[PDB]
Amino acid sequence: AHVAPGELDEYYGFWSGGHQGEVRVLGVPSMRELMRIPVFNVDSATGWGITNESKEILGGDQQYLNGDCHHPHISMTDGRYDGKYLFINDKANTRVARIRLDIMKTDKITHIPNVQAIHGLRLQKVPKTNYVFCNAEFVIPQPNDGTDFSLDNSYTMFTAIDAETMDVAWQVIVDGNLDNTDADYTGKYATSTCYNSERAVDLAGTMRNDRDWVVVFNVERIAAAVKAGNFKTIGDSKVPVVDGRGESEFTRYIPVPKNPHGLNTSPDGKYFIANGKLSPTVSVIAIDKLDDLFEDKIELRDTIVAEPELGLGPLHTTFDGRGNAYTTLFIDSQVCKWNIADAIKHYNGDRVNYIRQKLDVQYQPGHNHASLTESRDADGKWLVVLSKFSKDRFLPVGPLHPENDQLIDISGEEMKLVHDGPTYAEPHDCILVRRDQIKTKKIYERNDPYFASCRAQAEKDGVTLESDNKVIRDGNKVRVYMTSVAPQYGMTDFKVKEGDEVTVYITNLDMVEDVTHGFCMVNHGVSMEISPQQTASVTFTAGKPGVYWYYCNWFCHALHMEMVGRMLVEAA
Amino acid sequence: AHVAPGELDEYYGFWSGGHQGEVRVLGVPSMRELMRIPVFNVDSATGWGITNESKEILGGDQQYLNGDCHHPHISMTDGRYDGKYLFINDKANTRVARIRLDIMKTDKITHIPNVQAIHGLRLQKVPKTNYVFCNAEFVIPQPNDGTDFSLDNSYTMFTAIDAETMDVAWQVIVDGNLDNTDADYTGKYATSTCYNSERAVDLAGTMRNDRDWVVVFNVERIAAAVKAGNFKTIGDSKVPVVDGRGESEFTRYIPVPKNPHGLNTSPDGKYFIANGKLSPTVSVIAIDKLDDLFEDKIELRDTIVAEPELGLGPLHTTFDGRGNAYTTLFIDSQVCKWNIADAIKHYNGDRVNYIRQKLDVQYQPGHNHASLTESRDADGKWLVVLSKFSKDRFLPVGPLHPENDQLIDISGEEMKLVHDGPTYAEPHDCILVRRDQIKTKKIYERNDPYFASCRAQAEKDGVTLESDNKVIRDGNKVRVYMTSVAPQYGMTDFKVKEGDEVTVYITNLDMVEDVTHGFCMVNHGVSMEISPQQTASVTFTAGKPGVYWYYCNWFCHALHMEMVGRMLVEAA
Ligand code: CUZ
Ligand code: CUZ
Ligand code: CUA
Ligand code: CUA
Ligand SMILES: [Ca+2]
Ligand SMILES: [Ca+2]
Ligand SMILES: [Ca+2]
Ligand SMILES: [Ca+2]
Ligand SMILES: [Cl-]
Ligand SMILES: [Cl-]
Repeated sequence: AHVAPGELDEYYGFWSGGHQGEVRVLGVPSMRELMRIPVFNVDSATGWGITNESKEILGGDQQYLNGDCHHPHISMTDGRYDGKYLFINDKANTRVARIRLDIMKTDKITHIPNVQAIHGLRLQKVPKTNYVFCNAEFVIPQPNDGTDFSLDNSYTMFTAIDAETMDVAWQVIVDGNLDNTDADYTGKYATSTCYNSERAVDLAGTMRNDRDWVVVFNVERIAAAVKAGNFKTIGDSKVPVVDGRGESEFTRYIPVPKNPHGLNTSPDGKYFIANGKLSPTVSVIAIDKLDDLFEDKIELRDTIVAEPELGLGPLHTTFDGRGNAYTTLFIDSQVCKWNIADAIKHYNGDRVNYIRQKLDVQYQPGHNHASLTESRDADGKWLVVLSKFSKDRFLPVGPLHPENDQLIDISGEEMKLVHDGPTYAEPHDCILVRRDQIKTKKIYERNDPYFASCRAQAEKDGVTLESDNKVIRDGNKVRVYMTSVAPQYGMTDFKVKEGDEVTVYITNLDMVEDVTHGFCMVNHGVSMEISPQQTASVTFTAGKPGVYWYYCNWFCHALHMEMVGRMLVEAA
Repeated sequence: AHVAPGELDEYYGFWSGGHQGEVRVLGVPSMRELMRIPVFNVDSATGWGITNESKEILGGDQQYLNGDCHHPHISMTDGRYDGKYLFINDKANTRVARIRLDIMKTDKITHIPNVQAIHGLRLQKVPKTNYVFCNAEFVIPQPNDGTDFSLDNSYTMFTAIDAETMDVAWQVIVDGNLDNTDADYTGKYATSTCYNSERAVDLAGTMRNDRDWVVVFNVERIAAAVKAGNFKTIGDSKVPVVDGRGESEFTRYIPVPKNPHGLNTSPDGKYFIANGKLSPTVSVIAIDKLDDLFEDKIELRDTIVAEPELGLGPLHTTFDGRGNAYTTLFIDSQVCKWNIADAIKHYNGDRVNYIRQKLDVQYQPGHNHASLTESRDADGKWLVVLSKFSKDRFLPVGPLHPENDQLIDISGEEMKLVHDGPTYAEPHDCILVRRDQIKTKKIYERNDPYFASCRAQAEKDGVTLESDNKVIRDGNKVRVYMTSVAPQYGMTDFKVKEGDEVTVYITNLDMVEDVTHGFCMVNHGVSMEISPQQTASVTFTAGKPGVYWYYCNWFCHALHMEMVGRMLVEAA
């Protein structure tokens, strides 16, 4: 539970950043932040959102200075974390991102078409992560061209993204909306909760029905239908779309108690658990009974194997791999450990007690996460509870309070609070992985994708990134290529004309671990990272004529303050 | 050294964010991050840099998505922290910010004229903080208009800003350049180190002279000159400028060993210590002899009371108020604890040993900080060393490694490492203040300056922010006012035309601490924080026609997911 100087943490903790936009890498159990991976935010340090490389990844036809990421998930191979990728959603601007875990950098960014607010997101587990499943939370007209604002004709869709290409594979139109989602351990099924079957906007209308549902998607059927060419296209997108509304061979709507929120798959792979929220219950769906349900051999609610009452406001559930479940109670402000088997029995008529313990969590719990819970290897050692209010938990810091993610020891019979972790800009879910499930690199290979465009442009200009220090003029454009080692840039002076579009390419020749350099052009709003053997580039417009210094902003040597240069801008 | 769940830290830690741009509030000794104060960066969560209130403070005639802050400092009254303000520099885009500690929010941002790269920054101690002292590191021509790029005619200036106004008071032209700075405990003197007395750009040139210097500013004489109107102006700035180059009544250049970096004032108020960097020494200037020096009664070097050899790469120094100093040795990678009195004796010819202890610090130490070291009340209990490399200290996370700020117990006669705190995007210096020296507010007053502009616009529109939910049309401009409580916005639908400049004002009526709300408009790159009793606005351009949902991104209630609305954009 304690990590001293010189010792290392056992698990990596990938924390969603919420509406702050980044992904935070913490070490567990110390609970310290080890790194920040910019994603939908603009990082002033590494220059993510500023550098050309990052802007090419972000794409889009408009620059977004924000994002809202909630659900980080790691790629899998046969129900086990393989550590290659980490995917996460953007509810603010309808995007999904992919992070390269070998270097901890956003790799791909995709815009989901004809849909709005990507919220729920999870990956396929078996045979491996071929599909990234995403939920669009808000219903809108199809197409959303402004010719019909009515909620009557507003719908949302379920989106499947090809994990290796990050291109959308297909979308499934559904009824109501989509909140959270999860997949099984076969690859055939995926499911999502719904809280707005009423497709209303006002509160009163979204709480109307006593029950909403859990939509089950038959990925096998859906994929077949798309392969056979039986699909349509919406708007200007070419993405294959299938209809999963009403009586469809692609979907099954299992009614669930009021505005269900979380939806979690158990490690054993036989239960999809929907969280009640408005209903003080949880709904346990049997994945084993799904085949018959899609064959109309049984009734919709026959898939329900249990629906135990736990407390007020259940939002998310996680598992210890020992048959117990842990659910957060928002309103009662606590986490509840209960036995699934006992819940199955109690549901059938028994009197067995299924609730084993209730631990008071410090102010309104949201997501819940137990180590390796999303894999066959759920070890039941650690449980993280991410609360939404910190009230008096930490020193006062103004009207804006931090969130409080508490580390709880669940390796034993009883839950024991171990650490109170203050956090910024509301994280939602998080995922822990064993130190050995990730294979990190320390220095870049010169053919790395993260700067393939840089050498492509270099080849055209006839420059050798690893040794040249040239200035190339191309009309109003000016490309400057520099090299960096020790406390010096391969170039300490260059001239351009006011208004010129200047691009600077910095290639870091140092090969010693942790010897990172930076580049910052004064009064030009430019900054970027250049770790060992990397090439990064940033373009800006030269300001009014005069002298503008540039310097390394990454302390790299005793002569760091001196790692400088001057850009001379003359009247055009 | 340990803070258990439920307990509180003893000191607040205000960490600089380096080129990441923000200020970080940590609790000591837990070393946990309690809050992030956006300053020069753009926060996707609170909306700093996106909201109208922040953009108004940011000012400027250009948008900057980046910043580089190194030195956070807290206002004082008679040499003691008074907890009213925190000031920090921006080296990337030449600015200085001010933070209101009552709400932990940036309150003022000033662009410094005719100068570049604000680095060193520190406050006046006695009688109180009236002046904010800033160093500009890179020499530029005066004025910088592109008619003469030569280094021969490039210079920099020492800037004093009025703390309460945040308007530049005056500037002092100097020879060489300016690195770091500190002030005495009387109000008469301020001093800065210089590493480029050669005013060169190439590495070898900046190291040419055996000695550089510490420039001492007679503030008393500089203010007198300004009051009498004996000053000039440069370029478009009306700021008073005095010449401190060569033989001046305003300045005194005390030669100090090779490219000195840090410059710290001892708690007893009698020493200005310059760190030798390229020289394995430290230079102790007696502030007591400064009066005679500005009267030419003594020689420049006569002010030097000690110049002890400590190790390779001394960068910064701090004190325990017990007569001992602690210096970081960048190259030898360690912190050195030496007695100041003994160094004085040794310099006089004695044989006494001044070095008490050398503690290996984990990889290249930068800034150094002892609790309350900048005030008369230096308690000498905690020491924070902020290193630039972490290497094997934490779990691997890619080519980019985190920094390592180590907490050291110094209350005893022996330094003892206690904690290894990983940190993102290079923080430089930090300041620790007692829990009781900070008086924070939990909710806003409806007359808070932070939204004065909002209610001034409200008045003109004849709207009562605390109870109105109206849509005021102003040609192509549309001002939407909404109220907010529990899980609902006071409005759930409004219309505008494609291309309309929409400004959404949100007022949070809840009175319960920690009950914060947010606002985000899907696909419009907008997000903002609205804490208890606060009003905030954000303006954007209505995109193409169609439906666009807006929602609360600050988990505030069990019905948080439902706290939404719809903006309908119709073809113009
Ligand atoms: Cu925070 S939802 Cu978005 Cu995940 Cu419970
Ligand atoms: Cu800017 S320097 Cu030793 Cu302060 Cu980092
Ligand atoms: Cu490169 Cu500092
Ligand atoms: Cu207001 Cu969530
Ligand atoms: Ca409902
Ligand atoms: Ca909160
Ligand atoms: Ca020098
Ligand atoms: Ca570093
Ligand atoms: Cl979930
Ligand atoms: Cl300093």
